[PDB]
Amino acid sequence: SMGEAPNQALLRILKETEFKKIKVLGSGAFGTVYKGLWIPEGEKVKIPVAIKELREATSPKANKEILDEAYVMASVDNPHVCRLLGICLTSTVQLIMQLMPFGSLLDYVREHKDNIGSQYLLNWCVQIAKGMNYLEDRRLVHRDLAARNVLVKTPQHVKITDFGRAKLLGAAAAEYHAEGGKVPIKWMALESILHRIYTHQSDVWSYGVTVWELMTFGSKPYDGIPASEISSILEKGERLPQPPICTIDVYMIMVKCWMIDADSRPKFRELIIEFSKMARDPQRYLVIQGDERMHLPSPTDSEDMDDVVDADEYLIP
Ligand SMILES: COC1CCN(c2nccc(Nc3cc4n(C(C)C)c(C)cn4n3)n2)CC1
Ligand SMILES: [Cl-]
Ligand SMILES: [Cl-]
Ligand SMILES: [Cl-]
Ligand SMILES: [Cl-]
Repeated sequence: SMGEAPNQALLRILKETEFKKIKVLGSGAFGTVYKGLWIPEGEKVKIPVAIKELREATSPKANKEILDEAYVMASVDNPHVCRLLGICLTSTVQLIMQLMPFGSLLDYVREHKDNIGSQYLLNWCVQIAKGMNYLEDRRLVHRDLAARNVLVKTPQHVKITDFGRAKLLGAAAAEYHAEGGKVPIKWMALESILHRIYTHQSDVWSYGVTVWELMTFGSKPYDGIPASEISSILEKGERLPQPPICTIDVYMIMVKCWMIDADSRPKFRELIIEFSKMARDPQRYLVIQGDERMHLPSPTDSEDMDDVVDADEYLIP
């Protein structure tokens, strides 16, 4: 027998005493994300982390789901994908992840709109396409790509997250079912809404919507339309409108991601190519008032911090 290659990823189990929670970054019914610092055993290193604790969500189903997330996050290794650093098996389990201090890309474009230039937008499109192409190479279909699920390490460096709907293409044929729900309808390809089919090319659709969110500075897709209508809207041939800043060049690429025929949508590798050409001449592809004059940061705050290392530079041997 041989059908798929062995996943030789390492799951690191960390002690409670190696790390400290400093502030809360957010909470839902999934638990609590804390901003923290991880200091590995014997290493003269301080790594800023996000610690996602289940928060006493002692459902055995929720424990299974968050360990499924942990499985995928421990298995990925790419500059544009969030990796898991380790787990801690306290009473409520804790996932230890990299701190992405500027938050989600969605909230970033909403907050910083008047200071984001075309170079940033087009580079973010390249980076998400690189991270999605990596997931495709690993045979992973993400199933929840959206600007909320892209995080910002620096304004110059984004990564995809949220692996709690992700499925391996090659996982028992059952790609006609509501794995993790069937709920992000406004980002979903039509075949996923109607049939529960999911593919790399259905993530291309969601990529198109994600780009549309970036180019509209965080506007809600199909705002005011209930999710019940979306399928019929798409079957009748309507799509999201051309964002004001977008040339027909950029918008036609979005439109191509929303073709009914999945195989006529672009591949992630081609989206990398196309957005990279556009990123060499940004003002030709997005028209933004003030573009010539924009300035986003690169460093951070941080309080004695001499041995701080970012997780991307702390490579496990
Ligand atoms: C929904 O449950 C989790 C939210 C956080 N998520 C995740 N993955 C990898 C790294 C990572 N790092 C991070 C997340 C955040 N936030 C928000 C967005 C909470 C702020 C303000 C700073 N950081 N740093 N987060 C995974 C899913
Ligand atoms: Cl980079
Ligand atoms: Cl709009
Ligand atoms: Cl225009
Ligand atoms: Cl193309």
